[PDB]
This record gives sequence, structure tokens and C-alpha cells, in this order.
Amino acid sequence: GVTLFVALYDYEARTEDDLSFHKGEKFQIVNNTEGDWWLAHSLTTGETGYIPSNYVAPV
Repeated sequence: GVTLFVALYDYEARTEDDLSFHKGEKFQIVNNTEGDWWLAHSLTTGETGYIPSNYVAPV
């Protein structure tokens, strides 16, 4: 099945296509083949955007 990811720390986005999120927020990863910023879909907000991959861990 799928691997969800959980935020380890809060984060405030600083660029246009990045998500802001809270520790504990969960994500499905849409794309991880373009570097360390991953396109992710938040299970809290329903939004899609980039997250720093070191801010999450697999659930």
C-alpha cells in the first residue's frame, strides 16, 4: 500500500509553492523524484505543494 509521512516539526513556507504545516500533520507524497523538496498532499488541508523532505518521517 501507500506510505504516509508525518511532520516532525512545524514549518512556515517562504516560497510560493511550498506548504506551511504543523508537527503531526500527515501527507501523501505525490512526487519525490525531483530532489529533496517533495510534492505532497496534506491530509489536513487537502492542499498540494512542496515540503522539505527532512521535516517528515514515514508513518
